Amino acid sequence: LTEFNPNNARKSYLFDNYEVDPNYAFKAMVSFGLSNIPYAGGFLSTLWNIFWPNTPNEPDIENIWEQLRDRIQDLVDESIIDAINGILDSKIKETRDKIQDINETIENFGYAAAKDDYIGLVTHYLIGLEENFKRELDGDEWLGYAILPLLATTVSLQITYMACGLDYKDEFGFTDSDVHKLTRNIDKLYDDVSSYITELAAWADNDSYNNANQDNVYDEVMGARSWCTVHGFEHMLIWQKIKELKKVDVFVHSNLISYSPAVGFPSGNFNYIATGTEDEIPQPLKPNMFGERRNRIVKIESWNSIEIHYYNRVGRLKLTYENGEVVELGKAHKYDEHYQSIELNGAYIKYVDVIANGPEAIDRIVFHFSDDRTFVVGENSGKPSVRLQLEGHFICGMLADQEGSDKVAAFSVAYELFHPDEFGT
Repeated sequence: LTEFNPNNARKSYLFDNYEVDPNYAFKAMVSFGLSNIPYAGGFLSTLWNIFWPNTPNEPDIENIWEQLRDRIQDLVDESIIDAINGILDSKIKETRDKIQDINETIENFGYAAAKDDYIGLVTHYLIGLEENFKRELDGDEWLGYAILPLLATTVSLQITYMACGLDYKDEFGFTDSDVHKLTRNIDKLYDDVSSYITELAAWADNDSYNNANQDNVYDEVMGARSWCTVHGFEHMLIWQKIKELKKVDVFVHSNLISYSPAVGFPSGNFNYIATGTEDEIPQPLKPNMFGERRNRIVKIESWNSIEIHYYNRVGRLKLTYENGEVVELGKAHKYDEHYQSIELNGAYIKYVDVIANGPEAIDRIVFHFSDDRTFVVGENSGKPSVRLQLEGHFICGMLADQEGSDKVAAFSVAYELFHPDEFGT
């Protein structure tokens, strides 16, 4: 759709090397089961403290929407950000305050006493609230993509607060009719928004590709995919469970995979993954399913490369998974050296730091694990490091290409949402 579009000047699908996810606690806490969270109170209070984080006395912390606004400002002009701020300072802030008021009534008078104000919350604040962050899906959907995280956050608020009325139906004193109206509102919102996000993601898959070149097609397409996963499908997975179970108190173990930008020199092998479908991305980048969860790396082995201009670089890597598979990243070369191995022993990879330098080398990769340990491959030949990290997510896969050489020339990682069932609360 070629027309007047004042937003396309800042179009970029690149995923930041260090990317944020202000919804990570929402995701992890709701997906654990709100009743399973140690030390937590009633669901409407737990959820309020997630959307509007606060610590008693002092720090005023940005709420989830505001944190997302800070990220989105790189994608859109000041006028879009002003419009966003307008909605946050009005519609969202008033909803914050209404919920706080309900929680006070719950605490001081009980759930039945709060019924009217809860019904008011749903009918005057929540229903329709998602429309503030939707656009027309007309083939010029960049702005819709950019504000997706705001939409997702909002739908997460609506669906969870609506569902609370189901869990607490007896406490509030709802009738079967009241119940059926809330259930219908969840159903309808879920069905509408899941379709919307699915279509948006498909448009973005194609638009990112259309505007890319060989040097950046991995970063563009995998970036589009990752943004839609983190700020769209990861929310949808939770909303779907709530729709299916007709309660807010649910258990969800996320198997969705997102992707870092690549480091290093352009790779045909990386591009082949980007230009194929997400369904067919294999190990080592994307972990297989292993029953109801993803296949875990249990061991990393590495070799440094042949010395190049006084420094050994990253030679190759080898992953071992819990299902027993052993996967090579790069093949062996005659002057590989400095063999190392590390057992994860139940820890996860929190982030990596990567240094690239000539000649078409990944100089050094540092893995940082959850149990404080580190694993260092290669050597710094005198360049800065780039961190690959996604807030609230751990590294579940990775990819290397030696590009016909004796050392790794391109490297990237993949992410998955933190799992308290696997790693603790």
